[PDB]
Amino acid sequence: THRFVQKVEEMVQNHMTYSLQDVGGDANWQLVVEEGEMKVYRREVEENGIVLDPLKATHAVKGVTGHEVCNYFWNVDVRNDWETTIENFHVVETLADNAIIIYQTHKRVWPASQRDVLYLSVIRKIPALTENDPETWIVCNFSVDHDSAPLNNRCVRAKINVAMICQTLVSPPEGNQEISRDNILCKITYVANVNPGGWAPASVLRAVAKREYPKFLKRFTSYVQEKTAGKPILF
Ligand SMILES: CCCCCCCCCCCCC/C=C/[C@@H](O)[C@H](CO)NC(=O)CCCCCCCCCCCCCCC
Repeated sequence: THRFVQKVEEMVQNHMTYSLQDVGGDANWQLVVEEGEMKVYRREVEENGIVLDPLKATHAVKGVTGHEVCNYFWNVDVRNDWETTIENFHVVETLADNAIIIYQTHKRVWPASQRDVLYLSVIRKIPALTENDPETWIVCNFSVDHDSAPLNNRCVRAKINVAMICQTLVSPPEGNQEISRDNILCKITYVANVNPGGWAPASVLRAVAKREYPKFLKRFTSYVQEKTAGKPILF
């Protein structure tokens, strides 16, 4: 019932419609890196000189659930334990138990101006048709406007639409036995569409993205694996 409910539903449903489509067999999409179960793809797109390069990654992370992965991705209290591209951030507003607006500044990359971002971050469970099947969990981070964080002259305001979409697969054990983490897999689709908000040199931006996206996916998924080990499974 907060004011962004309609916008949230739009962004989430657009991800469920378009962000899970195949890119492995798409000629416009290029494999950047493959390491283990992680695959990172990019489509090279510049629009009026501005590098927009859609990014899509997939991963399959043993021993964690989608609910767990999304909780850790969304929870600002653990953000600094895994995120390495930020200088500073704060929660601007709490909209609901599952939705917040965050302001953050990113590490500066020479020669371009420092970027900042202002986004709504929402975590949502998408039920299957019935409880016979696993729900999908999604975290969506998308730029919004807010009076407490106006455009400023110190940073260029980037515009983002990012999603982490998690499906959980279980190999059920025999008879009356308990489910172990060894028999759960979380399939992650991560999509980032970032508009740098103003001019930036293409070669510079592209090398940083190519480095930072897989670094993040490896570091973040390992972090969740580490922190959930020995804890009861949260489905
Ligand atoms: C040490 C170099 C770092 C430079 C970082 C400058 C990027 C500024 C543009 C805004 C990027 C928004 C990233 C999305 C963040 C949130 O959803 C979330 C929680 O923070 N983290 C990720 O999704 C994890 C996202 C991982 C970020 C990958 C890096 C993106 C590179 C894109 C190229 C822009 C370069 C900036 C212009 C010079």
